[PDB]
Amino acid sequence: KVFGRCELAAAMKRHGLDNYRGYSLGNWVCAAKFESNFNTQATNRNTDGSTDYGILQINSRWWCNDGRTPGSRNLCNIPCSALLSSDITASVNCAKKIVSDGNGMNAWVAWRNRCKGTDVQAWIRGCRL
Repeated sequence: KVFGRCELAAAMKRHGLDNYRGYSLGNWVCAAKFESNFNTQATNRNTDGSTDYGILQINSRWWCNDGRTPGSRNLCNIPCSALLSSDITASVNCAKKIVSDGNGMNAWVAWRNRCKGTDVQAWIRGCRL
């Protein structure tokens, strides 16, 4: 499914993402916008044999198991298919693990490139949260 901006803001808030690890809700909604355009089933294949899955485009080489990625890790201990559902919980729970692993949200290229250092609060303005 394709989430609406405010709809996603509310869902992510419900899942404890607001200021999780020092990143306000706006960062999360912005990341989703530029990673998957708020689409839960978006997927992208990379030159290294891995695929990005879901709304937060979680890569299969380190985070989930899709069963066809060369030297994969399954650091979130979840199948990649579970990241493609309408219920963002699995994606949120894995994203929390990724953000606690090293370079914060730099793990999401789109966020580095398009959100980092911008008024990310604009993504939550006009919503009831």
